[PDB]
Amino acid sequence: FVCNTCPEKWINFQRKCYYFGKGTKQWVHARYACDDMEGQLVSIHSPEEQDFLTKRASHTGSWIGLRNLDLKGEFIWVDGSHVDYSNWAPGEPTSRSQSEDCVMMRGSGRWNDAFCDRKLGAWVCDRLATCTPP
Amino acid sequence: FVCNTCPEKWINFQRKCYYFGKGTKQWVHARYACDDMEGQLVSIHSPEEQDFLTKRASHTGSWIGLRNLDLKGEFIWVDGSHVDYSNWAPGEPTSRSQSEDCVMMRGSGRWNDAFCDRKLGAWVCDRLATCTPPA
Repeated sequence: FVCNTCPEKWINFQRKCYYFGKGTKQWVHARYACDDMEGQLVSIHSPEEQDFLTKRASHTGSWIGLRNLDLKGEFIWVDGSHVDYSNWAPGEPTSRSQSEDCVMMRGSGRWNDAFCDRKLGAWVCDRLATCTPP
Repeated sequence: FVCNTCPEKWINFQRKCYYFGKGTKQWVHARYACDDMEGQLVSIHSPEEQDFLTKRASHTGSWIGLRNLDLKGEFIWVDGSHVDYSNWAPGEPTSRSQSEDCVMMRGSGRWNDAFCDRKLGAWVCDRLATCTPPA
């Protein structure tokens, strides 16, 4: 199984597909937009994945699938994975809320916290690529 | 027999006639509107037919004659024909309904699923052109 097939308008990197969405959304609005396309807000687990994203990232900032929820007590991606790789901007993460912060990706690819009601013009989804039968 | 004759207010393409309706309608409202003009909600079976329609597609969306009834499983055109040609928008069909989904045509000509009770401002009917007897 080679797994590099992505739907129309999505872009492959490794075994995932990515969608670079545009339009003004608060974090959960973006979450729902990804859900509706059978994806999820992007999870980022390596510098090579980040570099792929940075090259294609909106200049005015994008939601990604990371949040710091007080119930978890740490940053967790939408898929439940924990932060291993990080690409925080200088001085980040800086909490906005003490209970519920969302994370955005700047045009530079660097991350910062935001209130989840922040309106951003872009958002990135991911999903698994489909596989070619052997 | 050459078949390119259409009734008043309809437009010929190939061996069919088309009516571009305007006015706010849910899918079955549009279905009935077409029936009442002795046509049916449009079926689309080639890139050339699609191109004809795209050039005339309402910018705010139009009902077409494709529907997924859980009881056939699949999308079927109103005339009973199956999908051979498709022009789904990216990511479509994405089922709206748990049971019965209707299809609309965007201004781009690409199709998307919708709840059948969505109100759209346009709809397209077709019928067969009548034929000139051999001379």
